[PDB]
Amino acid sequence: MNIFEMLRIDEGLRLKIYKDTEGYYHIGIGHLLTKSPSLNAAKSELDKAIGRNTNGVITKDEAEKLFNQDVDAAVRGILRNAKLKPVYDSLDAVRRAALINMVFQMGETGVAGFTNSLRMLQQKRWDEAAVNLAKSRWYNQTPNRAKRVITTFRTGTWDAYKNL
Ligand SMILES: [Cl-]
Ligand SMILES: [Cl-]
Ligand SMILES: [Cl-]
Ligand code: NA
Repeated sequence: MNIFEMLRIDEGLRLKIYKDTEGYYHIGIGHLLTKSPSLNAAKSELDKAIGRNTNGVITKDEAEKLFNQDVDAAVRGILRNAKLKPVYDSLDAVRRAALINMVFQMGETGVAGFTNSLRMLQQKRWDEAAVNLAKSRWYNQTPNRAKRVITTFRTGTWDAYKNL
């Protein structure tokens, strides 16, 4: 188990444009195309991202390319953020994956907003952080995924992703 396998479980794989739980156009392994309500806008973003006229469908190789790019971007976002980097640097490797997962889902800015949870993580107050993380729109909107990520922060193991 590693961050790529973890996010492939949480996001799935779809080779056609789809809407996520917020109703936004995505493709592949949780790649956000646009927040705009227009499917035409989303097709245009896709063709721009892939470099060809896709007509809304990509191959598995294309999905995995976007995914590699997106994981790299999430990591870079953490390291260039002054609120996230110190937390990341304090964490063990498994808990680092959990933080990358959150940034992949919500973005660098959204996670940097979890001020109190971040402080608790930096202090290694795992049970207190777990409770605080669950008091969120995030948890209420995507509770099964939030629970897996929170369990990962609580325990520092991959147990939530085992048996899946
Ligand atoms: Cl892109
Ligand atoms: Cl709390
Ligand atoms: Cl969920
Ligand atoms: Na994403």
